[PDB]
Amino acid sequence: RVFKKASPNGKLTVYLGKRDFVDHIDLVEPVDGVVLVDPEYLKERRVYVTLTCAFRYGREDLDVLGLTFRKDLFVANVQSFPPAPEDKKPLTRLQERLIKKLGEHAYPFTFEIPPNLPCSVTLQPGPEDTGKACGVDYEVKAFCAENLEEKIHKRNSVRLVIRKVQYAPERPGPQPTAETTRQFLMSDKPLHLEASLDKEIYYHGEPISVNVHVTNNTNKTVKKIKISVRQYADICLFNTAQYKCPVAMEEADDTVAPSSTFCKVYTLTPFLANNREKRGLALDGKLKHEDTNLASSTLLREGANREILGIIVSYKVKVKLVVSDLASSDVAVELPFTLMHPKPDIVFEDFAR
Repeated sequence: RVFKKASPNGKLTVYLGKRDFVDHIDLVEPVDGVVLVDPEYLKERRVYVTLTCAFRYGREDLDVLGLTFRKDLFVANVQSFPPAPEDKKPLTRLQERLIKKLGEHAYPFTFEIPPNLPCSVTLQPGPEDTGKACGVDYEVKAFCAENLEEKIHKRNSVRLVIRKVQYAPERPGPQPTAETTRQFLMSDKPLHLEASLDKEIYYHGEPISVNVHVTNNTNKTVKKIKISVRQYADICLFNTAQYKCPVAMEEADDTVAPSSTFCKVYTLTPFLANNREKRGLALDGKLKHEDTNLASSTLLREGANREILGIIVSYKVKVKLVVSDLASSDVAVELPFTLMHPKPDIVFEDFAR
Protein backbone atom coordinates (compact mmCIF):
# COMPACT_ATOMS: atom_id res chain seq x y z
CA ARG A 1 0.00 0.00 0.00
CA VAL A 2 1.08 3.59 -0.64
CA PHE A 3 -0.47 6.87 0.49
CA LYS A 4 -0.43 10.08 -1.45
CA LYS A 5 -1.92 13.52 -1.14
CA ALA A 6 -2.15 16.41 -3.58
CA SER A 7 -2.39 20.16 -3.10
CA PRO A 8 -5.70 21.89 -3.90
CA ASN A 9 -4.68 21.69 -7.58
CA GLY A 10 -3.25 18.31 -8.59
CA LYS A 11 -0.11 20.13 -9.71
CA LEU A 12 1.78 18.59 -6.76
CA THR A 13 1.39 15.24 -4.98
CA VAL A 14 3.27 13.53 -2.13
CA TYR A 15 3.75 9.77 -1.71
CA LEU A 16 4.57 7.80 1.45
CA GLY A 17 5.01 4.13 2.23
CA LYS A 18 3.35 4.61 5.63
CA ARG A 19 1.83 7.13 8.04
CA ASP A 20 3.82 5.94 11.06
CA PHE A 21 7.57 5.87 11.45
CA VAL A 22 9.02 3.85 14.32
CA ASP A 23 11.57 5.06 16.86
CA HIS A 24 13.81 2.19 17.98
CA ILE A 25 15.61 4.27 20.63
CA ASP A 26 18.98 3.98 18.89
CA LEU A 27 17.59 5.15 15.54
CA VAL A 28 14.31 6.03 13.80
CA GLU A 29 12.75 4.56 10.65
CA PRO A 30 13.63 7.00 7.87
CA VAL A 31 10.92 9.10 6.26
CA ASP A 32 11.49 8.13 2.63
CA GLY A 33 8.96 9.48 0.17
CA VAL A 34 8.63 10.74 -3.36
CA VAL A 35 6.93 13.77 -4.86
CA LEU A 36 5.37 14.10 -8.33
CA VAL A 37 6.19 17.43 -9.93
CA ASP A 38 4.86 18.81 -13.25
CA PRO A 39 7.93 20.64 -14.72
CA GLU A 40 5.80 22.72 -17.10
CA TYR A 41 3.51 24.14 -14.43
CA LEU A 42 6.53 24.77 -12.22
CA LYS A 43 8.63 26.26 -14.99
CA GLU A 44 10.55 28.72 -12.79
CA ARG A 45 9.69 27.46 -9.27
CA ARG A 46 11.61 24.72 -7.41
CA VAL A 47 9.98 21.99 -5.31
CA TYR A 48 10.91 21.81 -1.63
CA VAL A 49 9.93 19.37 1.12
CA THR A 50 10.18 20.25 4.80
CA LEU A 51 9.77 18.04 7.87
CA THR A 52 8.72 19.84 11.04
CA CYS A 53 8.49 18.69 14.63
CA ALA A 54 6.86 21.29 16.89
CA PHE A 55 4.97 21.48 20.16
CA ARG A 56 1.78 23.43 19.71
CA TYR A 57 -0.80 24.71 22.19
CA GLY A 58 -4.33 26.05 21.85
CA ARG A 59 -5.55 24.08 18.88
CA GLU A 60 -5.52 20.44 17.67
CA ASP A 61 -3.13 21.24 14.77
CA LEU A 62 -0.39 23.72 13.79
CA ASP A 63 -3.03 25.98 12.14
CA VAL A 64 -3.46 29.64 13.10
CA LEU A 65 -6.88 30.33 14.61
CA GLY A 66 -6.44 30.03 18.37
CA LEU A 67 -2.91 28.61 18.31
CA THR A 68 -1.52 30.51 21.29
CA PHE A 69 1.86 28.79 21.57
CA ARG A 70 4.29 26.98 19.28
CA LYS A 71 7.82 25.73 19.91
CA ASP A 72 9.91 24.34 17.06
CA LEU A 73 11.74 21.18 18.14
CA PHE A 74 13.16 19.91 14.80
CA VAL A 75 13.09 21.22 11.23
CA ALA A 76 14.54 19.59 8.10
CA ASN A 77 14.43 21.03 4.60
CA VAL A 78 15.26 19.37 1.24
CA GLN A 79 15.06 20.68 -2.34
CA SER A 80 13.54 17.81 -4.27
CA PHE A 81 13.33 19.47 -7.67
CA PRO A 82 15.63 20.16 -9.23
CA PRO A 83 17.55 17.49 -7.29
CA ALA A 84 20.04 19.47 -5.18
CA PRO A 85 23.55 17.88 -5.13
CA GLU A 86 24.42 18.42 -1.46
CA ASP A 87 21.16 16.76 -0.45
CA LYS A 88 22.49 13.42 -1.68
CA LYS A 89 20.18 10.52 -0.95
CA PRO A 90 20.84 6.77 -1.48
CA LEU A 91 17.28 5.87 -2.56
CA THR A 92 15.33 3.14 -0.77
CA ARG A 93 13.73 0.19 -2.53
CA LEU A 94 10.29 1.74 -2.04
CA GLN A 95 11.54 4.97 -3.61
CA GLU A 96 13.03 3.21 -6.66
CA ARG A 97 9.88 1.20 -7.20
CA LEU A 98 7.85 4.39 -6.92
CA ILE A 99 9.81 6.64 -9.29
CA LYS A 100 9.65 3.88 -11.88
CA LYS A 101 5.87 3.35 -11.63
CA LEU A 102 5.10 7.08 -11.42
CA GLY A 103 7.37 8.54 -14.05
CA GLU A 104 10.51 10.66 -14.17
CA HIS A 105 8.67 13.69 -12.84
CA ALA A 106 8.75 11.84 -9.51
CA TYR A 107 11.67 12.77 -7.27
CA PRO A 108 12.65 11.34 -3.87
CA PHE A 109 12.72 13.21 -0.57
CA THR A 110 14.15 11.69 2.56
CA PHE A 111 14.40 12.72 6.23
CA GLU A 112 16.47 11.36 9.14
CA ILE A 113 14.72 12.00 12.43
CA PRO A 114 17.15 12.28 15.41
CA PRO A 115 16.57 9.70 18.18
CA ASN A 116 15.99 11.96 21.17
CA LEU A 117 13.02 13.92 19.80
CA PRO A 118 9.63 13.40 21.39
CA CYS A 119 7.16 11.04 19.75
CA SER A 120 3.79 12.23 18.43
CA VAL A 121 1.52 12.98 21.38
CA THR A 122 -1.62 15.00 21.82
CA LEU A 123 -4.01 15.86 24.60
CA GLN A 124 -7.55 17.22 24.65
CA PRO A 125 -8.53 18.79 28.02
CA GLY A 126 -11.51 17.44 29.96
CA PRO A 127 -14.81 19.37 30.49
CA GLU A 128 -13.80 20.82 33.86
CA ASP A 129 -10.13 21.42 32.89
CA THR A 130 -9.13 24.98 31.96
CA GLY A 131 -6.09 24.10 29.88
CA LYS A 132 -6.24 23.86 26.08
CA ALA A 133 -5.49 21.25 23.42
CA CYS A 134 -1.78 20.68 22.85
CA GLY A 135 0.62 18.14 21.46
CA VAL A 136 3.75 17.35 19.49
CA ASP A 137 3.28 16.95 15.71
CA TYR A 138 5.59 15.94 12.86
CA GLU A 139 4.44 17.68 9.69
CA VAL A 140 5.71 16.98 6.16
CA LYS A 141 5.15 19.95 3.85
CA ALA A 142 5.86 19.73 0.12
CA PHE A 143 5.81 23.08 -1.65
CA CYS A 144 7.23 24.99 -4.61
CA ALA A 145 8.88 28.37 -4.96
CA GLU A 146 11.91 29.87 -6.70
CA ASN A 147 13.90 30.08 -3.46
CA LEU A 148 13.02 29.65 0.22
CA GLU A 149 12.81 33.41 0.84
CA GLU A 150 9.71 33.82 -1.36
CA LYS A 151 5.99 33.56 -0.58
CA ILE A 152 4.40 30.17 -1.15
CA HIS A 153 0.71 29.88 -1.90
CA LYS A 154 -1.42 27.21 -0.26
CA ARG A 155 -2.63 26.03 -3.69
CA ASN A 156 0.74 24.51 -4.70
CA SER A 157 1.68 22.82 -1.42
CA VAL A 158 0.80 19.63 0.42
CA ARG A 159 0.88 19.26 4.22
CA LEU A 160 0.73 15.74 5.73
CA VAL A 161 0.93 14.83 9.42
CA ILE A 162 3.03 11.74 10.05
CA ARG A 163 3.51 10.01 13.47
CA LYS A 164 6.75 8.97 15.11
CA VAL A 165 5.85 6.09 17.42
CA GLN A 166 8.08 4.63 20.14
CA TYR A 167 8.94 0.98 20.36
CA ALA A 168 11.17 -0.90 22.79
CA PRO A 169 11.91 -4.63 23.09
CA GLU A 170 10.84 -6.65 26.10
CA ARG A 171 13.76 -6.76 28.52
CA PRO A 172 15.53 -9.26 30.81
CA GLY A 173 15.45 -9.05 34.60
CA PRO A 174 12.99 -9.37 37.53
CA GLN A 175 9.41 -8.33 36.85
CA PRO A 176 7.74 -5.25 38.45
CA THR A 177 7.00 -6.02 42.11
CA ALA A 178 5.81 -3.99 45.11
CA GLU A 179 4.59 -4.66 48.62
CA THR A 180 3.55 -2.91 51.77
CA THR A 181 2.43 -4.00 55.24
CA ARG A 182 -0.11 -2.31 57.42
CA GLN A 183 -0.80 -2.20 61.13
CA PHE A 184 -4.17 -0.71 62.06
CA LEU A 185 -5.15 0.86 65.44
CA MET A 186 -5.10 -1.14 68.68
CA SER A 187 -3.14 -3.95 67.04
CA ASP A 188 0.33 -5.01 65.94
CA LYS A 189 -0.95 -7.66 63.57
CA PRO A 190 0.07 -6.99 59.90
CA LEU A 191 -1.94 -7.04 56.66
CA HIS A 192 0.70 -7.57 53.97
CA LEU A 193 0.10 -6.87 50.32
CA GLU A 194 2.32 -7.93 47.48
CA ALA A 195 1.78 -7.57 43.73
CA SER A 196 3.68 -7.80 40.49
CA LEU A 197 3.15 -7.57 36.74
CA ASP A 198 4.17 -10.26 34.27
CA LYS A 199 6.40 -7.84 32.31
CA GLU A 200 7.96 -4.37 32.38
CA ILE A 201 7.07 -3.52 28.77
CA TYR A 202 3.59 -3.84 27.29
CA TYR A 203 2.23 -2.84 23.85
CA HIS A 204 -1.04 -1.19 22.84
CA GLY A 205 -3.76 -3.80 23.00
CA GLU A 206 -1.77 -6.26 25.11
CA PRO A 207 -3.33 -7.49 28.39
CA ILE A 208 -1.60 -6.83 31.70
CA SER A 209 -1.65 -9.67 34.25
CA VAL A 210 -1.39 -8.52 37.84
CA ASN A 211 -0.50 -11.08 40.51
CA VAL A 212 -1.89 -10.05 43.87
CA HIS A 213 -0.99 -11.83 47.08
CA VAL A 214 -2.41 -10.93 50.50
CA THR A 215 -1.39 -12.23 53.92
CA ASN A 216 -4.03 -11.06 56.39
CA ASN A 217 -2.95 -11.77 59.99
CA THR A 218 -5.51 -9.21 61.21
CA ASN A 219 -9.02 -9.56 62.64
CA LYS A 220 -10.07 -7.29 59.79
CA THR A 221 -11.56 -8.37 56.48
CA VAL A 222 -10.59 -7.28 52.99
CA LYS A 223 -14.04 -6.49 51.48
CA LYS A 224 -12.94 -5.82 47.94
CA ILE A 225 -9.95 -5.38 45.71
CA LYS A 226 -9.65 -2.74 43.03
CA ILE A 227 -7.08 -2.98 40.27
CA SER A 228 -6.57 -0.05 37.94
CA VAL A 229 -4.19 1.32 35.36
CA ARG A 230 -3.63 5.04 35.39
CA GLN A 231 -1.96 7.41 33.01
CA TYR A 232 -0.08 10.51 34.17
CA ALA A 233 0.58 13.20 31.59
CA ASP A 234 2.45 16.40 32.37
CA ILE A 235 2.45 19.42 30.07
CA CYS A 236 5.93 20.97 30.19
CA LEU A 237 5.70 23.98 27.95
CA PHE A 238 3.87 27.28 28.08
CA ASN A 239 0.96 26.37 30.35
CA THR A 240 2.17 23.75 32.82
CA ALA A 241 -0.26 21.10 34.06
CA GLN A 242 -0.55 17.57 35.40
CA TYR A 243 -3.32 15.26 34.25
CA LYS A 244 -4.20 11.85 35.63
CA CYS A 245 -6.70 9.42 34.16
CA PRO A 246 -7.72 5.75 34.64
CA VAL A 247 -7.52 3.77 31.38
CA ALA A 248 -8.49 0.38 32.84
CA MET A 249 -10.23 -0.64 36.02
CA GLU A 250 -11.55 -3.75 37.72
CA GLU A 251 -13.38 -3.84 41.03
CA ALA A 252 -13.69 -7.37 42.35
CA ASP A 253 -15.67 -8.76 45.27
CA ASP A 254 -12.84 -10.98 46.42
CA THR A 255 -12.55 -11.15 50.17
CA VAL A 256 -9.72 -11.99 52.47
CA ALA A 257 -10.85 -13.20 55.89
CA PRO A 258 -9.07 -12.75 59.25
CA SER A 259 -5.79 -14.69 59.48
CA SER A 260 -5.86 -16.10 55.97
CA THR A 261 -3.89 -15.92 52.74
CA PHE A 262 -5.07 -15.05 49.27
CA CYS A 263 -3.71 -14.63 45.79
CA LYS A 264 -5.21 -14.19 42.39
CA VAL A 265 -4.19 -12.99 38.98
CA TYR A 266 -6.18 -10.06 37.57
CA THR A 267 -5.99 -9.19 33.87
CA LEU A 268 -6.87 -5.78 32.45
CA THR A 269 -6.04 -3.92 29.27
CA PRO A 270 -5.40 -0.19 29.03
CA PHE A 271 -7.72 0.90 26.17
CA LEU A 272 -8.85 4.12 24.50
CA ALA A 273 -12.65 4.21 24.69
CA ASN A 274 -14.20 3.69 21.22
CA ASN A 275 -16.32 6.67 22.20
CA ARG A 276 -13.87 9.59 21.98
CA GLU A 277 -14.66 12.00 24.82
CA LYS A 278 -12.42 14.94 25.66
CA ARG A 279 -10.72 13.75 28.85
CA GLY A 280 -7.30 15.05 29.84
CA LEU A 281 -5.92 11.89 28.25
CA ALA A 282 -2.67 11.89 26.27
CA LEU A 283 -3.01 10.05 22.92
CA ASP A 284 -0.58 9.37 20.06
CA GLY A 285 -2.92 10.95 17.49
CA LYS A 286 -6.15 12.91 17.15
CA LEU A 287 -8.92 11.19 19.10
CA LYS A 288 -10.98 11.52 15.94
CA HIS A 289 -8.72 9.14 14.00
CA GLU A 290 -9.35 5.39 14.25
CA ASP A 291 -5.71 4.28 14.45
CA THR A 292 -5.04 6.66 17.37
CA ASN A 293 -3.86 4.85 20.55
CA LEU A 294 -3.14 5.85 24.14
CA ALA A 295 0.15 7.78 24.17
CA SER A 296 3.22 5.61 24.73
CA SER A 297 5.34 6.13 27.86
CA THR A 298 7.89 8.92 27.44
CA LEU A 299 11.44 7.46 27.52
CA LEU A 300 13.65 9.68 29.67
CA ARG A 301 17.36 9.40 28.90
CA GLU A 302 19.70 10.22 31.79
CA GLY A 303 20.08 13.99 32.10
CA ALA A 304 18.00 14.69 28.97
CA ASN A 305 16.08 18.00 28.76
CA ARG A 306 12.55 17.19 29.99
CA GLU A 307 10.83 20.41 28.88
CA ILE A 308 11.52 20.02 25.18
CA LEU A 309 9.65 16.69 25.08
CA GLY A 310 6.50 18.78 25.66
CA ILE A 311 4.23 16.19 27.25
CA ILE A 312 5.65 13.56 29.67
CA VAL A 313 3.63 10.35 29.75
CA SER A 314 3.80 7.46 32.21
CA TYR A 315 1.60 4.63 33.45
CA LYS A 316 1.07 2.75 36.70
CA VAL A 317 -0.98 -0.15 37.90
CA LYS A 318 -2.47 0.37 41.32
CA VAL A 319 -3.69 -2.45 43.53
CA LYS A 320 -5.98 -1.51 46.36
CA LEU A 321 -7.48 -3.47 49.24
CA VAL A 322 -10.61 -2.04 50.85
CA VAL A 323 -10.73 -3.08 54.48
CA SER A 324 -13.68 -3.58 56.87
CA ASP A 325 -13.96 2.03 63.90
CA LEU A 326 -13.61 5.17 61.73
CA ALA A 327 -13.84 5.17 57.90
CA SER A 328 -12.77 2.11 55.85
CA SER A 329 -8.99 1.88 55.61
CA ASP A 330 -7.10 1.29 52.36
CA VAL A 331 -3.91 -0.66 51.71
CA ALA A 332 -2.44 -0.11 48.26
CA VAL A 333 0.62 -0.55 46.17
CA GLU A 334 1.56 0.91 42.74
CA LEU A 335 3.63 -0.67 39.98
CA PRO A 336 5.12 1.32 37.09
CA PHE A 337 5.33 -0.21 33.60
CA THR A 338 6.00 1.15 30.14
CA LEU A 339 3.51 1.14 27.29
CA MET A 340 4.92 1.08 23.76
CA HIS A 341 3.74 0.80 20.18
CA PRO A 342 3.94 -2.77 18.78
CA LYS A 343 6.82 -3.85 16.51
CA PRO A 344 6.07 -3.08 12.81
CA ASP A 345 2.70 -4.45 -7.10
CA ILE A 346 1.91 -0.97 -5.69
CA VAL A 347 -1.57 0.15 -4.63
CA PHE A 348 -2.46 3.80 -3.95
CA GLU A 349 -4.69 5.14 -1.19
CA ASP A 350 -5.38 8.57 0.30
CA PHE A 351 -3.21 9.69 3.18
CA ALA A 352 -5.96 11.51 5.07
CA ARG A 353 -6.77 8.88 7.71
